[PDB]
Amino acid sequence: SRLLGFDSIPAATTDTISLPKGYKSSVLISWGQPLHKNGPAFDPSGNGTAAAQEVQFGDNNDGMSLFEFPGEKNRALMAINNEYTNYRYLYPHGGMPQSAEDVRKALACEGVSVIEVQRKNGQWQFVQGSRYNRRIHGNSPLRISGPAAGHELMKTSADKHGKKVLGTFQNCANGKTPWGTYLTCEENFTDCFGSSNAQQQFDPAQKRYGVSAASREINWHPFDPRFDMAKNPNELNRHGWVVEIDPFDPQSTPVKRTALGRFKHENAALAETDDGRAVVYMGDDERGEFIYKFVSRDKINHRNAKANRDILDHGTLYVARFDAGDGNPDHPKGQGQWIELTHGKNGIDASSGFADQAEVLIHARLAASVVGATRMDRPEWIVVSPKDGQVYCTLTNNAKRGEDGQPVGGPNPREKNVYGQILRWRTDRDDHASKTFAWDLFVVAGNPSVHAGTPKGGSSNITPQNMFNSPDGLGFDKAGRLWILTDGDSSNAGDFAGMGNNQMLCADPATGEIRRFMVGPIGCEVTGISFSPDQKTLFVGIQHPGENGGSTFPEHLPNGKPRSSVMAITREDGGIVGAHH
Ligand SMILES: Nc1ncnc2c1ncn2[C@@H]1O[C@H](COP(=O)(O)OP(=O)(O)CP(=O)(O)O)[C@@H](O)[C@H]1O
Ligand SMILES: [Ca+2]
Ligand SMILES: [Ca+2]
Ligand SMILES: [Ca+2]
Repeated sequence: SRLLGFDSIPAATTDTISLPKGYKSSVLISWGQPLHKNGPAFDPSGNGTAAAQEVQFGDNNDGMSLFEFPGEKNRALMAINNEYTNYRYLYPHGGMPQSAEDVRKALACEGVSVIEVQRKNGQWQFVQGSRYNRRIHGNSPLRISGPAAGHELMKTSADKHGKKVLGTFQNCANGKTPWGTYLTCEENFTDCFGSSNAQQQFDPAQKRYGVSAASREINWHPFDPRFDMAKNPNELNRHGWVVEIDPFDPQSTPVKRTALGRFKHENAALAETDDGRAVVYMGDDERGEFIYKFVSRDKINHRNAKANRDILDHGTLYVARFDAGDGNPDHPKGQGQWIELTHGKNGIDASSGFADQAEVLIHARLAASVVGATRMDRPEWIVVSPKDGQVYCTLTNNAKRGEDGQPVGGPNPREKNVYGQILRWRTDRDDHASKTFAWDLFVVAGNPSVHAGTPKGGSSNITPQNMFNSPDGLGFDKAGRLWILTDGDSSNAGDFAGMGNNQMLCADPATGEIRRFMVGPIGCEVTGISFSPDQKTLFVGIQHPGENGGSTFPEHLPNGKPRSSVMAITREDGGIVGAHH
């Protein structure tokens, strides 16, 4: 292969980072790192405070973007998401929150960490004390904008006007705008709400989003009533949005962009129409949910960044329908379309339960079902190829495929999907404004060693040497290599025998060839990806190392606490990551 310059490495089960020959890794930052001058040091005992966590690098680092510092090639900002927290390591008691202070500590773990990095002697390093360093957390005051801003369904007792919300949490993956802003995505936000009333009666919209009275083992609602649906039901509507952050302004207020819809947002892939308008592809990560696309009203003003302040507040939100395709078992392919989610069109009106456009966006999932969007196998990250504009999306898995309502077909070709697949689409005329597209499955993951010759053996570009499961993250480098990050079953047994720990692989889009590049430590998942502008440093996140107690990564101190870290991957020879030596 032209694009793949290294030799595929074996699967590993070790509590370390395994890379190919000539590559090295270094810790950039880890959960608990104080961001500010003379900031509180990380407390390994779990006795660190909530206020200290609001000024320290958050937990379970996930999606991230690197931003070129104008006029300074040896400086950059990185905006990094903090998705959730690991109670076993967060509290000394290692269990459920037991107080309001414990609840505040967990909300402090989530959100975004903006940091400055500098290049010293060729290596990028975290800059503690930088004026750009900032924590945006679960209690940070944010702004609401777009068509749903100020609506009755967005009003609460604490916020009577429906334009101010406390925080961003469950921050999964990201977007990087061409106008120098960061998009952070609220994914499993519903897990954080419960009800003091166990017999709480939830309405269709709330049930469709998956809220429960018990919460999903988070339990903030018994101590913080903002999360208690019996007391603040509409707080559920003020989360599950795409939030826009300016990393270059530490005194700016982030904005929830309600025109991009409300759902369990994984990431946001930027593109541009041939007439210059912003396009944002977006996945809703839940079994049988949809793939969306937002197109801005206005053209991107590339020459004046601040002229695009309100670009994501005006446009059209669409949802995907995929046809049955040709049924080819190794490489199925077909056509699809984008259906508009606008009040008054496609049977979206008072009769189907939408009084206005704000309701269409607050209840995007319900509006997408009305227009007949295709139910998918957990859409996770999306990426647009920088060389030809083809779009790639992971469908991580779907153990419910084949059950009543989720039939087997087109881009979801297997029942009880434990491995996943990567879906590709080419927009018509290579214009991102087109309402139709050709689709194909770039890869169908599987285990050819244990299920040779069957659908569970995967597509032909999966071999016993490169096999993996549950692809989640994706990233392109400038050369056009596709980097696949996994968040799967690390048992290394049964269906996953020979797969080992979670990994990162590299693929050639034109050939379909895939090669294992990295293996992560015990109990982690590999998520988050950014490159230095020169492509000589690949930054990757290691999330929840030792989630089931088998890790001391990265420090490996005696009886050590494992810490979610951001890693800097480089070549000893100083060359471009993934390229030939
Ligand atoms: N009690 C429950 N009821 C319903 N859905 C649940 C659930 N527990 C987890 N899920 C969902 O089932 C899927 C698989 O769970 P899991 O936590 O293993 O996935 P994940 O590790 O892929 C989360 P992420 O999307 O952040 O990577 C996810 O979409 C998760 O949100
Ligand atoms: Ca993910
Ligand atoms: Ca996942
Ligand atoms: Ca995960």
